[PDB]
Amino acid sequence: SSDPLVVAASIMGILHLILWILDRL
Amino acid sequence: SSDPLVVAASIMGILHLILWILDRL
Amino acid sequence: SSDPLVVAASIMGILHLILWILDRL
Amino acid sequence: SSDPLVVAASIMGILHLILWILDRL
Ligand SMILES: CCCCCCCCO[C@H]1O[C@@H](CO)[C@H](O)[C@H](O)[C@@H]1O
Ligand SMILES: CCCCCCCCO[C@H]1O[C@@H](CO)[C@H](O)[C@H](O)[C@@H]1O
Ligand SMILES: CCCCCCCCO[C@H]1O[C@@H](CO)[C@H](O)[C@H](O)[C@@H]1O
Ligand SMILES: [Cl-]
Repeated sequence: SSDPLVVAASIMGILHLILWILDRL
Repeated sequence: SSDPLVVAASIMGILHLILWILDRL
Repeated sequence: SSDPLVVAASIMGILHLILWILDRL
Repeated sequence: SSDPLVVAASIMGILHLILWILDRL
């Protein structure tokens, strides 16, 4: 499976997209 | 192999690049 | 080992972040 | 475990987030 550090960076990417979308709305 | 979440973040990233390329063309 | 989609996105992220850093200098 | 390029991209993503925060400070 993926390294915790990689998991953490992917979560950061996903949250950033969600925050950006919420801001645009 | 890779965690679902990490695969999903990668697909978002690839889509992000496609969209940017399309915008610039 | 990593999913091939994850390696490909990582390589794109690296190039992107490299360009970002050069500009920030 | 995760490929070296995947680990590297994740670290560079974390570096970017931190440079972005410090930039605003
Ligand atoms: C603690 C983990 C939360 C990470 C989510 C916040 C990431 C915000 O950081 C981002 O702000 C962007 C604005 O769209 C800028 O374009 C920057 O490139 C930066 O990466
Ligand atoms: C998960 C990592 C995938 C990385 C995909 C890169 C997303 C491309 O998108 C970015 O392209 C840059 C130039 O290439 C532009 O300066 C913009 O910041 C754009 O958002
Ligand atoms: C800019 C900072 C980037 C640092 C990148 C370090 C990533 C390497 O890290 C990798 O090294 C491998 C050696 O082949 C080990 O086998 C480990 O699996 C590890 O993932
Ligand atoms: Cl991985």
